[PDB]
Amino acid sequence: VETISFSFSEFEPGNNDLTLQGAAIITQSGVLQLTKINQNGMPAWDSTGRTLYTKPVHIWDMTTGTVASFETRFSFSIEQPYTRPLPADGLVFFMGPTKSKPAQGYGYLGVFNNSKQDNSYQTLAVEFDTFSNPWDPPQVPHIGIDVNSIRSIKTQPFQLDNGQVANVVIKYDASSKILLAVLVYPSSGAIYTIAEIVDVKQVLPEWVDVGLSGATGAQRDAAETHDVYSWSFHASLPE
Amino acid sequence: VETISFSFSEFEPGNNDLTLQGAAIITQSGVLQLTKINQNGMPAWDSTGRTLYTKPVHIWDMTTGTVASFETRFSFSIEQPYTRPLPADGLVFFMGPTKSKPAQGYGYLGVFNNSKQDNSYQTLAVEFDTFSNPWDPPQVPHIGIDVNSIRSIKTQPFQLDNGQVANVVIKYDASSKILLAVLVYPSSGAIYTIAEIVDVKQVLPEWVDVGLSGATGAQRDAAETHDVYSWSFHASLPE
Ligand SMILES: *[C@@H]1O[C@H](CO)[C@@H](O[C@@H]2O[C@H](CO)[C@@H](O[C@@H]3O[C@H](CO)[C@@H](O)[C@H](O[C@H]4O[C@H](CO)[C@@H](O)[C@H](O)[C@@H]4O)[C@@H]3O[C@@H]3OC[C@@H](O)[C@H](O)[C@H]3O)[C@H](O)[C@H]2NC(C)=O)[C@H](O[C@@H]2O[C@@H](C)[C@@H](O)[C@@H](O)[C@@H]2O)[C@H]1NC(C)=O
Ligand SMILES: *[C@@H]1O[C@H](CO)[C@@H](O[C@@H]2O[C@H](CO)[C@@H](O)[C@H](O)[C@H]2NC(C)=O)[C@H](O)[C@H]1NC(C)=O
Ligand SMILES: CC(=O)N[C@@H]1[C@@H](O)[C@H](O[C@@H]2O[C@H](CO)[C@H](O)[C@H](O)[C@H]2O)[C@@H](CO)O[C@H]1O
Ligand SMILES: CC(=O)N[C@@H]1[C@@H](O)[C@H](O[C@@H]2O[C@H](CO)[C@H](O)[C@H](O)[C@H]2O)[C@@H](CO)O[C@H]1O
Ligand SMILES: [Ca+2]
Ligand SMILES: [Ca+2]
Ligand SMILES: [Mn+2]
Ligand SMILES: [Mn+2]
Ligand code: NA
Repeated sequence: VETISFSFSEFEPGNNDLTLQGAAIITQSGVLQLTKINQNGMPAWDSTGRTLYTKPVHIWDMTTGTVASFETRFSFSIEQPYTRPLPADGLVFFMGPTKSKPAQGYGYLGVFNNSKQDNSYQTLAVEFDTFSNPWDPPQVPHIGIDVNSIRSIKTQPFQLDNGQVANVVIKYDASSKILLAVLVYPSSGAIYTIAEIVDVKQVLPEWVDVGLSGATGAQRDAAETHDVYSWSFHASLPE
Repeated sequence: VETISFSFSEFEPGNNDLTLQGAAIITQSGVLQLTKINQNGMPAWDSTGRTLYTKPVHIWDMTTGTVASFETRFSFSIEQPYTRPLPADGLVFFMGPTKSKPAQGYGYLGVFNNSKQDNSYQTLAVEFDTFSNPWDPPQVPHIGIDVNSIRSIKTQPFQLDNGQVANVVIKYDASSKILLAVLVYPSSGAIYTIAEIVDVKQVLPEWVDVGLSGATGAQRDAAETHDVYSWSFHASLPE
C-alpha cells in the first residue's frame, strides 16, 4: 500500500508543508485567508489565492490498474458583508496535475481557464460556489462536483449561514467510483449532501497535487471572505 | 412526477400516520422509544420494536421503468449503560414490501429472519449496528447498507457518542444509483459517511413501506436505548 496523509488542526505561518499562491496568507491566529482581507476587515474584490500540499499524491498506477481511495476534510467560513452588489465567487477543493500554478479567477475559482469541457485539465474539484455564472445552476450558494470543467457534473444548493464555520467531508471510493461531499453547519445543524460517479483513472494523472482555492469577484465589492481553519487529507493506493 | 413526503419534528401519541409494532411506544414528551425502557429508566434486553409510515410509497414502475429518488432524515440516540455484557443490537431505517410485521430480533434488527443473502427479502436498509455478530465486521458500532441481507454490502465504523443525539441523512439518487448515508453528532462535530451503488429495481417492490426498527440483545443486560426524536422522508417518482 502507498499511503499518504496530513492534518492541520490550525495553520501556522512559514511551515513549508504548504505552498501558498496568489493572495493566500496565514494569519498569526492560525487562519488561512484564501482571498485578500483589507485592513478594515472587509474582503477585497478582484482577489485570487490558493494553497497546495507540497507533496505529490499517487492516485493511480498505469502498470497495475489499481486506483487510490482518498478523503479530505476542512472547515471554512464565508462571510458576505456587502449589501450590494451580489457576492462572488466561492472556494474549492481541487486535485490536479503537479506543479500547477493559479489559473483564471472570478467564476473559474483559480482552477480553470474557461467554461470549456476539456480532458486536458486533468482536474477533479468540489466547489462551494457563491455566484451564479452563465454555466451555473440558478441557485447559490451550491456545492458542485467539477470533472475537467467549471460546468459541474452535479450540483446541490445550500443556504449560507453568513460568517459561520462549515465542516466539509469529501470522500472517494475507488471500487464504486463514488465521489461524495457533505457540508455541515454546527451553528444551525444543517446538513447537505452530494454524490456522483467519477472514474479518476480517466480524469487524473497518476500523481496529483491537492489544494484549496478561493476567488472574489470581477467588480467592486462583489466579494466575500474565504477563510479556512483546518484541513486533513488521506490517500491510500492498494497494490 | 409522483410525490410523497412527511415530517415529524416530534412524535405524538395516537397519531395514526404512524403504525407502532412490537415494543415501540411514543412517550408523552414526544420521544419514540423503539425498544422498551423499564420503569427504573434502564433499557430492557430481549426487546424489538418498529414504526412504519402508514402510507405505501411508489418507488418505481415496471411499465415505464422509471425509478424514484428519495431522502430520509432522522435524529436518534443510543445510550449503552453497561460495559459487560456487550451492548446490543441496534436500530435501522428500512424499506420493504408493504403490510410487513416485525421479523426476528437480536442481530436481525427486527427486519430480517436470518442472515442469508436472499432476493425474496425485497428489503433495503441503512443500519446502525451496535453488536458484532458472526456476519458483522469486528468494529461496532458501524453504519451498514443492507441490500436483501443483514450482511451489509458496505460498512463504516463510527464511534458512539454514548447517550447523545445523532443526525442521519440518507439519500438515493435514481440516475446514479448512489445510496448515501451520513451520521453527524452535533455534540462532538464528528461526521461519518457511507455510499454504495444500489439498483432498487432489482431490490425493491414497486410499492414499499418505510420504517424504523430497533432491537436489544439475547441475554440479560445486553441492551441499550433506541430513541428517535424526529423523522422526515421524501420521494419523487418521475412521470
Ligand atoms: C419473516 O418471517 C415471518 C414469519 O414467517 C414472515 O411472515 C409471515 O409470512 C407468511 C407469508 O410467507 C404469512 O403466511 C401467509 O399468510 C397468509 C395470510 O393468511 C396466507 O394466505 C398464506 O398461505 C398461503 O400461501 C402459502 C405459501 O406462502 C401457502 O402455503 C398456503 O397454502 C396459502 O396458499 C400464508 O399462510 C401460511 O401458509 C402456510 C401455513 O403452513 C402457515 O401456517 C400459514 O401461516 C404469515 O402470516 C406471516 N407471518 C407474520 C407474523 O407476518 C415474514 O414475511 C413477510 O411478511 C409477510 C406478511 C409477507 O408479506 C411476506 O412476503 C414477507 O416476506 C418474514 N419477513 C421477511 C422480511 O422475510
Ligand atoms: C490554462 O492556462 C495556462 C496558462 O495559459 C496554460 O498553461 C500553459 O500552457 C502551455 C501549453 O500547455 C505551456 O506552453 C505553458 O508553459 C503553460 N503555462 C504554464 C504556467 O504552465 C494551460 O495549458 C491552460 N489549460 C487549458 C486547459 O486551457
Ligand atoms: C461593472 C460590471 O458590471 N462588471 C461586470 C462583471 O461583474 C462581470 O463579471 C462577473 O462578475 C461577477 C460579480 O459581479 C462574478 O465575479 C463573475 O464570476 C464574473 O464573471 C462581467 C460578466 O461577463 O460583466 C462585467 O461587465
Ligand atoms: C448466555 C448467552 O451467552 N447467550 C447467548 C446469546 O447472548 C447469543 O445471542 C447473541 O447475543 C448478543 C447479545 O449478548 C446479541 O443479541 C446477538 O445479536 C445475539 O445473536 C447467542 C449467540 O449464538 O448464544 C447464546 O447462547
Ligand atoms: Ca459560479
Ligand atoms: Ca450486529
Ligand atoms: Mn458552480
Ligand atoms: Mn452489521
Ligand atoms: Na440523552
